Amino acid sequence: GSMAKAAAIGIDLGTTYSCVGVFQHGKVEIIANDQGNRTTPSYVAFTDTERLIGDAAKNQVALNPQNTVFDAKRLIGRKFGDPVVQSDMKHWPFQVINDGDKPKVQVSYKGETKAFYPEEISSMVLTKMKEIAEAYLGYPVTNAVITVPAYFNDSQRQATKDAGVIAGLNVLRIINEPTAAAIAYGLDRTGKGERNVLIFDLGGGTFDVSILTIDDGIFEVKATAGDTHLGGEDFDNRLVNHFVEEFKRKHKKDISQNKRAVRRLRTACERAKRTLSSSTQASLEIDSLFEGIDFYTSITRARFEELCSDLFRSTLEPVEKALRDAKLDKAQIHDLVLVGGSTRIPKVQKLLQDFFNGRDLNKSINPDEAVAYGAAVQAAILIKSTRAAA
Ligand SMILES: Nc1ncnc2c1nc(Br)n2[C@@H]1O[C@H](CO)[C@@H](O)[C@H]1O
Ligand SMILES: [Mg+2]
Repeated sequence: GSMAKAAAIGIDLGTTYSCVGVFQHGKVEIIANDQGNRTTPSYVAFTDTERLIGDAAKNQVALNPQNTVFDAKRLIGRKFGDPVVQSDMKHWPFQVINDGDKPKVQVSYKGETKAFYPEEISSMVLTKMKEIAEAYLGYPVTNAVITVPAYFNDSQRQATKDAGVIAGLNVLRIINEPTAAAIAYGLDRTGKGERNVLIFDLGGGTFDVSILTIDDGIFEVKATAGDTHLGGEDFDNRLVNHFVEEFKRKHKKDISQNKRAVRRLRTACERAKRTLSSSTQASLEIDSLFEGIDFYTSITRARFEELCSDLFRSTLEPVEKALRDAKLDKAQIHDLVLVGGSTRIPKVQKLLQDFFNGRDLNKSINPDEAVAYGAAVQAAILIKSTRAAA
């Protein structure tokens, strides 16, 4: 009579990392890619012979900086003249060109100079997330919910849908990232009455705070605040500067001019930073870092906390601003939700908990997975086609 329907997927199309989930058997499965990773870098690389997407693109970035594209989400739906675009271009090793006041990324690919619109690069990331899902389900996937930041305008939302259409996905809906994180915790299933929810989203490069009101499952965005110059990469930079100084003291050598040594140092720092979220100390062990000198050292969580102390405290300024904009007091917030890998930092959790007078933080769903989790819950709801009984 009626063939079984394929599952719909939920995609968190992130600035630095993307995540895909599917709701089946009353639960969400976050789908790992073929290298066993539950999140996939939003990177696309171009060579004379291949186009690489995800981990394969990010793993070859050091020697191919001009032809490895990342951060397309910062360009999507924006004009070339937009002041945000002009400032961001100074930090990118790839070329951004002007095509009718619309930015395009220009690379060497298969023997030619090729330019792509940001939605075309995002469609390549979406094609990889669709293939990750089809490898797990064992059949072709058509339907998806894709998330966007709450501050995205109409042009940014339409370009995200366009990226989905290019990838061969039927876009069921574009939903806000803070709404998806709230849905992940079932905060829209608590029945009658108003609930105020604060979403605290600390990413690789930016920080976003959102205040939502939920009434009978209806979401209203009350306030958004944040810091475009605060993320995980700033904490990595503080460790980098600390270890460059430490090498100077110990071996009387300045390593800061050998890109390879700095890159090996930063890669090691990011991993030490992750270890410090679970351990009270972490070792750093690099062989022949500079002039054949082995760099074997350690860092305590207390020293790391001191190195980033001002940056961690500054996350509370957009929280107070969002609360003023929403015209609410901190005691009036019913639920606190953590989003982003950087929220695993114990000190970040402690500062926010202390600000909300000891309140529990919702962090049981991996913070780097909560947005895709909620998007997958919504995708399964949107494809239901139940006919009422008499
Ligand atoms: N356990 C963790 N503790 C501290 N930081 C983390 C952790 N896991 C992730 Br993921 N991150 C950071 O989150 C950002 C995501 O773009 C990057 O800066 C990652 O370094
Ligand atoms: Mg995100």
